[PDB]
Amino acid sequence: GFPELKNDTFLRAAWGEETDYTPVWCMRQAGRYLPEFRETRAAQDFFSTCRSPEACCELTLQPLRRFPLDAAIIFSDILVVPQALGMEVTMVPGKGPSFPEPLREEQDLERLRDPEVVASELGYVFQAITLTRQRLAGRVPLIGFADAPWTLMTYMVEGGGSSTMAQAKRWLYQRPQASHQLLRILTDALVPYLVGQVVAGAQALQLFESHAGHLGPQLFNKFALPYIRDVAKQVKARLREAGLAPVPMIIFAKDGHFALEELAQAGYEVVGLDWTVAPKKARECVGKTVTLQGNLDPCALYASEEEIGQLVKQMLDDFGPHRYIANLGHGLYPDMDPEHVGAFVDAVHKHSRLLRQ
Amino acid sequence: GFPELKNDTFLRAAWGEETDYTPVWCMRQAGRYLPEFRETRAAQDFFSTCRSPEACCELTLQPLRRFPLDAAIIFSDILVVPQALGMEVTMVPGKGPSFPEPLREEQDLERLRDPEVVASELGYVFQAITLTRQRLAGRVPLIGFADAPWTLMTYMVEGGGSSTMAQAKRWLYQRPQASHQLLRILTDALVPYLVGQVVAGAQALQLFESHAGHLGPQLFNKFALPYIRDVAKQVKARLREAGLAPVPMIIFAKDGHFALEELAQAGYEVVGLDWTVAPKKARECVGKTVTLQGNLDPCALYASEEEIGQLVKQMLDDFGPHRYIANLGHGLYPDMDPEHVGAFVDAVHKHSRLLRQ
Repeated sequence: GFPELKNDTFLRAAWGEETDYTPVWCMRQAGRYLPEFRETRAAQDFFSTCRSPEACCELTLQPLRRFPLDAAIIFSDILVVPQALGMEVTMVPGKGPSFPEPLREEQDLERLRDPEVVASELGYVFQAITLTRQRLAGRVPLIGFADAPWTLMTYMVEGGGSSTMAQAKRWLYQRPQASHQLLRILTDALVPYLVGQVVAGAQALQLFESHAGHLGPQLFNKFALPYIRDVAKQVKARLREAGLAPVPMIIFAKDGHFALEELAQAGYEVVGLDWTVAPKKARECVGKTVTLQGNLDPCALYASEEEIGQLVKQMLDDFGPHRYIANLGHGLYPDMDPEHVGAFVDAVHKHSRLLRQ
Repeated sequence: GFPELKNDTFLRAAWGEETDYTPVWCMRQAGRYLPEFRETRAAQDFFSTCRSPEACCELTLQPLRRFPLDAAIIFSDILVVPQALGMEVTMVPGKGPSFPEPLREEQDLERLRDPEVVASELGYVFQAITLTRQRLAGRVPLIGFADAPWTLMTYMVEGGGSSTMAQAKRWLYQRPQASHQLLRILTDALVPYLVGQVVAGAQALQLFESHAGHLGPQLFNKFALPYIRDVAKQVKARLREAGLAPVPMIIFAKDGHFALEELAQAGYEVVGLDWTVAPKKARECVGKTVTLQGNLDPCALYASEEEIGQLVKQMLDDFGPHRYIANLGHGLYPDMDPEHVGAFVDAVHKHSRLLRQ
């Protein structure tokens, strides 16, 4: 009972269909680079301007008012799942995302909630999604998301960010059993959460495995890949059993060049790429079945609008007009110029049509 | 006029020759993971326990007293080159390596010294090298080192570490000319520095391009690769003109999977790999000419000595007995067990002989 979708270019490309042009969207399009974002976010603390459906809906809609993006992604904050599981967050302006009491011992797993009750704890996210879907009025598709089990585990064990994930990786090597237990708890919480996002109106889903690069092939296949596979399988199955139409799913493993081949067979329609992987090589690695979501170096946007058009043109030529969704190689940075984000969007649209005509 | 080398297994493998076993050494073998390292380092501040030849020689020799490593690498601190160029460092216990006044504007380049005078400013490093070469008494070869131009530039512009190198990368996109100027200054300082290390007794050289991964293929080929090539070319030429025998050179580009092919043709005998690149794929990328220095996940050392032996065995089987030097995928971490470092070293020696016998 939602408005009928008008522009579905993003969904068609996601399923691997040919389109009149290449659809484009930016990770963190609703981000600090936009002045209006900081103002709206300054209403209250992080987990308050997030817990308000109208607030999250507004943040989601903001970039679309500036740029003709081909998709919207629900605005939401990282640590919502770990939080819903029972962990306390202390979001400060300096550090950012943080758990004052991280999981360090196996016994620490006992304070976590049964993953089966997480969905009911995240009802505010579902409300924001429905509201955003209603307010979008079918302009473009709405993407729901969550972080992958391993990446969520790194936040829970590290307590925040890290350049090595040494504490989390120590868990993998020293506490393999406890690690698998935690990764399973995280998977059982993500499935109902992601399913709930689709039920609330999400028309696509992206799983962010942001800290994939810290693991090598072996650890990744052992602790990250199995759960990345389980999420897609279980989400699709539950959607079908509920009478709903599965949505296209995207797996993004930042710095996961070494896993591109496994990921193309992990049950996801789209495989997101970071900017370090050359488009053509990525095409080789993934094959010819899956859709590639595509990697401009976010920092490339620091260059002039003219230089951006040329870098975008070259990026499009490498990817080819088939099975491709333009995007950056990572989220937008806080100090980037909104005008340059517009140039990126306009360049993808202009050149993708030329690459066809 | 130095002692004749007894164990040259490391040098022979570096040149691509067959050896009775696989030589092994660890980046940061002289590091905080060793109690004796912290004590010696606690004599004075960072740039004082470094500026003392006997102190640096001692730090270099410490790991060799514990483990039968096949090479020693001179102990030295990152920021020595930028420092010798005229930048002030404020090494604190919490943050670590830091420049309170980073380069931000093009005009900031004027306060730098002529790269031609840097070698004379780094004489203390040369003295420590000669002293260490004398004290080693030809046990194993002595490796000299420096950081690559781009990586040194990131420290100078960022002022320290960063997860994105956004300020440094902004220089590449917004100030391409100034960036090339800085990268050239850094190259003209590194060549005489590295040449000086060989003149002082270094029997091999490793260039660390630690922040390679932040760049994608395009930026890397534009701002990092040219200078990585210039360093090896110029160092070899100057050594020859001086009547000295060139030493084997190693290029290590952490997170530089995308550049393995270019690097194997950059004029270096050895190409170091991080732990995210599968050995076999690295072999494909680099070819059959160059030697590969090999990548165990440093965190793997958190596993039991038994698990370490097995991971080492598998690593050796993938690399193959030819053109290979065992090592970790990155430097050792401060909280690692010295006993586990010994297990790694012993495992490489044991299995490499079995892989041959």
